[PDB]
Amino acid sequence: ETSINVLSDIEFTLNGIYSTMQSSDAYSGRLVYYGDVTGDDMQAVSSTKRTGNYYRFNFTKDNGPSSHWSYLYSIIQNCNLILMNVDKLSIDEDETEYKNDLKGQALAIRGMALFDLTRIFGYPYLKDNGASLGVPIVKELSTIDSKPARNTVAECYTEIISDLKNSTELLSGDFNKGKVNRWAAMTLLSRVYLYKGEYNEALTMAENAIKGAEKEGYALWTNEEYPTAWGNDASASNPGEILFEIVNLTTDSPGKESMGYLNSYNGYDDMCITCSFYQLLKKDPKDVRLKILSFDKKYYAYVNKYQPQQGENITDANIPLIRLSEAYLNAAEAAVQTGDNAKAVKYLNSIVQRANPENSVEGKTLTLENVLDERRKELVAEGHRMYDVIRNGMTVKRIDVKDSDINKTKHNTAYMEYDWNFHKILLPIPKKEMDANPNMKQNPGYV
Ligand SMILES: [Ca+2]
Repeated sequence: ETSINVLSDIEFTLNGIYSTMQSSDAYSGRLVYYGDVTGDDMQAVSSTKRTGNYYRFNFTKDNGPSSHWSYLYSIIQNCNLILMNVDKLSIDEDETEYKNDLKGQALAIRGMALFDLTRIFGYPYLKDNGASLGVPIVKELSTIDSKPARNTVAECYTEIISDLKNSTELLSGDFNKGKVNRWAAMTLLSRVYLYKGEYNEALTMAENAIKGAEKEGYALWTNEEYPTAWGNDASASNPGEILFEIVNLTTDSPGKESMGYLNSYNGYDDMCITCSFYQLLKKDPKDVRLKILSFDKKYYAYVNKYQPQQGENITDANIPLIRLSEAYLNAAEAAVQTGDNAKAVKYLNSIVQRANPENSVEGKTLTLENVLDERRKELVAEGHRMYDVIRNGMTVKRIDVKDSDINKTKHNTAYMEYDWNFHKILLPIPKKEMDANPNMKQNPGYV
């Protein structure tokens, strides 16, 4: 009289999880754009745009969004459902790998979801070695009586790393369209290690993610492919470089609040690049990433990474959530941070030279800032920038510079410079949670 009796129930539960992740309130929108419009390289096009209140840090405890919280905990609950049951199922010898991968998917997803909750609602690990409040670690199934208190950021990372590490030992390395695989999980785990300052472990995981994905036939998009590769429909025979893709379909659409519709002047004209980022990017006019900018006349430049597949509306563009390019940048960062310049130059040069083969960082003693300056060009509109500055104890500095190629783009915010002491880099705990859970403590500066 329960929901998991046979393996296919696990597959059904995973399908539900991926369908939840596809929402524009989850990984087809809000969970992606958060780290861009709270940074320095993208902004809301106006205060009344969907991204406006995030860009302006305009939320209060009384009006803050609840979707990040609800969607991620929904996902975690179904992962728990799988994880509490999957090992009890008796299966055939020849279903073992398949079952191991299903369990690995659930573990990777739980780690991802708890990582997102922790970075959204808790101060960065390296501020105080995870001493601040993260969120509740929920590993079983909720009932009406469940009223957990927030664990620490450190405790959360313990769980995040444990789930992801274990997933890397269970997940298949095969191409798996719209699903998490070994190389995607290793790449995320490398990111999680960087945020924690575990650079040796970050480096090992990024390097192995690359070696494994490339043996499997994934490859960085060439300079020639880059401008249009985003609209390809990858397959096992042509994987491209996306290691985990959110698949959106004409017949299964996330709607007009998706990245595809927000990042387009044919959509909601919602979020664009800042002038300072345009000026940084165009310092090298042969940088191939200039070719994924879509200009609304001479007013705004949108990041045209959410390219619909053939026949589709921009609404149903897939989300390139984890890319091989990030494993390269993670390895570069971890190399710098462990004092291996040779290795940093090796990995960084692959990104640099794909953007423009006439450039090289050979002969440079690479700095963290050098690596992050490449990373911001590569990962613009994919949800990284604010976190990457803030996690490193750096100050986000919005620059009010003008450019005549994008002459309507200008900052419009009270908040131009901020670091990990700014209380609004964290969303407040949603009111519905505060109202329903008396063991829930609000983030500082809000109450
Ligand atoms: Ca699509």
